[PDB]
Amino acid sequence: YQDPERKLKILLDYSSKIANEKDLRNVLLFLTDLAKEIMEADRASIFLYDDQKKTLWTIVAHGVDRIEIDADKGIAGYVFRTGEILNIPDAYKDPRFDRDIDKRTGYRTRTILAVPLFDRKQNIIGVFQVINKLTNSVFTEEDIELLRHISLYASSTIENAILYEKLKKAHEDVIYRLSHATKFKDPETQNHIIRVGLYAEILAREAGLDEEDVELVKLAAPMHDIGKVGIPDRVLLKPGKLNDEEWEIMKKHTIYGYEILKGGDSRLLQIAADIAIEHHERWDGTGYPFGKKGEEISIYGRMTSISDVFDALTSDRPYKKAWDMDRTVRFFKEQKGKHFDPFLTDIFLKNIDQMFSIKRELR
Amino acid sequence: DPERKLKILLDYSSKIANEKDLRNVLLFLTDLAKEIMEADRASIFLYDDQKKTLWTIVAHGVDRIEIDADKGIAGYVFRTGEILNIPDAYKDPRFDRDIDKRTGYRTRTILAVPLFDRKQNIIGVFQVINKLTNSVFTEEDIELLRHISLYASSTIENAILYEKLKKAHEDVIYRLSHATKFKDPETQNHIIRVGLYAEILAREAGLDEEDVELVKLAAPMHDIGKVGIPDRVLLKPGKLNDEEWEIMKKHTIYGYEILKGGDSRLLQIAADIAIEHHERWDGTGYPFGKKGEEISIYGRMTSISDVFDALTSDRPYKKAWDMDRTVRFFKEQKGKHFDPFLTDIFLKNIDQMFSIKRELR
Ligand SMILES: [Fe+3]
Ligand SMILES: [Fe+3]
Ligand SMILES: [Fe+3]
Ligand SMILES: [Fe+3]
Ligand SMILES: [Fe+3]
Ligand SMILES: [Fe+3]
Repeated sequence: YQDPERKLKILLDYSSKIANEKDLRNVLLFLTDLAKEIMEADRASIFLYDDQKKTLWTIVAHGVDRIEIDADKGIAGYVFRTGEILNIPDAYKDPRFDRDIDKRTGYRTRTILAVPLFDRKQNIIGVFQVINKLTNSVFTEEDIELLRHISLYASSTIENAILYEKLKKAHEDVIYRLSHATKFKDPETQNHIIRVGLYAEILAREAGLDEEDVELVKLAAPMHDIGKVGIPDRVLLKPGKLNDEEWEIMKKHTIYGYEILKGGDSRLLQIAADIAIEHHERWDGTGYPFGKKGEEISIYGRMTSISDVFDALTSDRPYKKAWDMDRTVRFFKEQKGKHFDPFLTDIFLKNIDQMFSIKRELR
Repeated sequence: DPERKLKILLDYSSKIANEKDLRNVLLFLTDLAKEIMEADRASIFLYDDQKKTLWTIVAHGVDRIEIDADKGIAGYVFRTGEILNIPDAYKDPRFDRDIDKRTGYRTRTILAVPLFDRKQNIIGVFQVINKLTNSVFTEEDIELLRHISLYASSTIENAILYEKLKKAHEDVIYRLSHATKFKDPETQNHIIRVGLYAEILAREAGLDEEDVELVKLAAPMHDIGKVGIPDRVLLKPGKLNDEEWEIMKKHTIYGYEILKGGDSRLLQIAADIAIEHHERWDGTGYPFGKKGEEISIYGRMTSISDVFDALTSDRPYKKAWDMDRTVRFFKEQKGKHFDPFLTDIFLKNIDQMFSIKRELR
């Protein structure tokens, strides 16, 4: 006997999967699978409009490229332009249908149902199409209604995924740019600030941290030197090496960074503040500003020390050429359990190729 | 016709996917569940690590209601992770009939299931009440509610993630904007309030809600370029001479240089505000003497909000101006310092500005 709630439970499962999925590619796949099962259709496609190239596009299969579609032509094109629904009982009798794809593969397209996708402001942003009704000779008025509800859900999900990626990007950008507010008085580069978080992301990941903490270290580590904004110019701009009085002030960039960052409530800022105050501490207990030792330094500060020293060593600094991989490796092995956490150093060494790769393509 | 509940689900999940507010997500989910389970009432209880209680919200948008995490039906399900299916609440010893008493309600059937996060921990309880057959929730109803519960878990975890990100993003922008705090007196609350005034101004001038959210977050960064000003200028313990003042004026250009290496709309706007905020509608400002609409609307809105905040704060010998005095100054400056059209909008809403100033001292 059949389950009367079968499709309902199937739809709820798809909706759970989709709500969890941040990648637009897979959202599109899951929406397509959903349509096929709910519409009882053999094939389904989503076409979205590209502002720049002036084309609709679709992904044909799992993992394959964007196929551009002519928005001025065909069935999807009609629906995209007019906002009207096309329900084709026989594709081979509609001059808007192209048989070439059909001609090559042994596939026979019979029925086509295409509806527009609308954004929140009722603009047409694409088309949702289904092909070859399996359990009836034609798509019905009821099928049209159902596909329109699916379209609304698809629209919302697609926009949400895009809005979220826009936010994610803006958040990174802001952290990167503001972290480099020191650019006028300190020579550390914008790419340095980015790369340090990227190396620390690998370390946290390979060290087995939760995906949330991996993401936080990537964004928190770049802020470690923000405290330099409060250092006097006579110290920060001194064209050589510091006296005791001056060095003592320079060290306070850690304390200052902490003061700038600690007033947050977010985990991001609590971790960033700790990194700011910890990143010159040594596994030894011989670092600054407090001589914290071993596990007294949060794992985030320990990961940032390794990443930051790595990136400095692999850049040219006046009087000293950037070190190559081999020397950097020997250095880290020698400083294991001294400057750096011995467990994290091993992880870092084991992933040293990914480190140099980031360094090479982000100059 | 069995497609009825599918169209209902699809309507609710569309609204859920748009919703940025946890409270509203929860209301949608409970309305979804009432319709799909054909039950009269539903509730979602979530756990607060801090207070060690469950909580729930009721409709109309009232306060969070604290619920005892140990005793009760919800309490039982949260602690044990077991499903609870009650045919008659008034015969169950764990039922608290006081909710019925105050509301005029008579609870009959209760079905309550756990909500789990991805990590697999129990984070709450989904409860459905008064199946509309006036009879028991069935094994098939339990099974349906297990699927609804997984969908609720996912959308709730997603909405919480989204709120964490938004809050972290604001925190970052606010804290780093105040990185000037060792060397400049502009306060943390000032930096926040200026975006909040510009947010009301943008809304009331009819910008898209996305742009309104952008101005709230972009305006706060407009003085970041002060970090590039030499100490012999910024910390000079005497009035600046003309040459030093020309250097000080470059904090606009410096802010632009810090911010402009973006691709995001937020940074593109923030960079414009950094470079424009001392420009004057009549073209007599700095650094470039831009005039009227040559100044982006975002820069024009920030100049109004930043001056407002400064007129309404006390300094030694210089008492904050009151509403009447501030209004008069803005009318005088219409078409001079400020965009006449925006000033009108700002003046129509000045009570909202004073309320912000009073709420965040
Ligand atoms: Fe450094
Ligand atoms: Fe440092
Ligand atoms: Fe560094
Ligand atoms: Fe200022
Ligand atoms: Fe300024
Ligand atoms: Fe200001």
